[PDB]
Amino acid sequence: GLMQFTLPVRLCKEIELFHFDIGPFENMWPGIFVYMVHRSCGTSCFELEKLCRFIMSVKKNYRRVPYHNWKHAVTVAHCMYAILQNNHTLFTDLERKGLLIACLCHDLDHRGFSNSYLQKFDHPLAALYSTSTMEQHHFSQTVSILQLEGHNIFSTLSSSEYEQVLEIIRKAIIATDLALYFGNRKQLEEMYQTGSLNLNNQSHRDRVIGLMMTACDLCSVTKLWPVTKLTANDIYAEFWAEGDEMKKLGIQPIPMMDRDKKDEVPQGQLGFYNAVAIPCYTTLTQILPPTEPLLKACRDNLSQWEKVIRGEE
Ligand SMILES: CC(=O)Nc1nc2cc(NC(=O)c3c(C(=O)N4CCC4)cnn3C)ccc2s1
Ligand SMILES: [Mg+2]
Ligand SMILES: [Zn+2]
Repeated sequence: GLMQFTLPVRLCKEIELFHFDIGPFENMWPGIFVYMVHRSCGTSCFELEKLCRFIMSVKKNYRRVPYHNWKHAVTVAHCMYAILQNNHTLFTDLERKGLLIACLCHDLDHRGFSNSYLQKFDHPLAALYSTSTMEQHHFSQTVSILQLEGHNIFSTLSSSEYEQVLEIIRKAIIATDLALYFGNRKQLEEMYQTGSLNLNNQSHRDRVIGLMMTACDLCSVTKLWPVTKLTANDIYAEFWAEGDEMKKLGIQPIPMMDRDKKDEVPQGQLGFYNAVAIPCYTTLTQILPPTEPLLKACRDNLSQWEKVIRGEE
């Protein structure tokens, strides 16, 4: 009832900014998340005891991989918190509840390998889920944890509201499959430029939440340069391990995944900013103008990768 989470002053101010970094203190991350839920959603949204038990079971089901870990989950949830806080009136009660949970859960039980690697390995999950393999797995783990004893944070919702929130979470988690992003963003780009984008149209809201999910998921490219650059090392630590596992299956990995091609990382980042990141934050900014700081920070980081190529660092 009367129990608020409060943070130290620097975190209390910086957490509202898009480029906030959650810090190296793992034990403070549950508190930062509950803080965000309380301000994004209400202190009434969830029973504290149930939400705490849920967060700790979610944490326990993230693995100790270099990038797709608990720290990525909380980071992606913080970006969603900053989008929601800058767009107060655009989103429903169920959406505010569902989307922070979706973000915390979106990579549950990730092993550090792409959908492609599971399909080439012939992983059991690639028979159970023929597309968006890992994302259907993450949603499955989310429903699992929701059904543990004392972990139902949506218990106060009706049957039909519960079903709507699990459908928000399902679509939001599926949308983090970057293979689906290209087409989603093209459709949003055409819809916004013919002026047919309508936020009372459920299929349209769905697409706009999908693009938010991509934006939050990629938000390492919207941080201050030293955070962006050190995160990129964790991302490539995973990619290069996948490359090694590809070579164990007798397959030349794509260069993105080949550690022998470490030299090509700056040019690889240019391709990624130009083909994915910049277009993502561009279309997001057209639909939700107060998200422009993510586009600005992404452009600042592309310019830093351009300097790495020109040997100015
Ligand atoms: C020599 C050469 O081609 N290097 C290349 N590097 C890349 C890097 C990316 N992608 C990324 O760098 C990335 C992702 C990303 O794709 N994710 C999938 C799971 C997180 C999320 N954030 N960031 C920065 C894509 C294509 C290429 S080709
Ligand atoms: Mg993922
Ligand atoms: Zn992710």
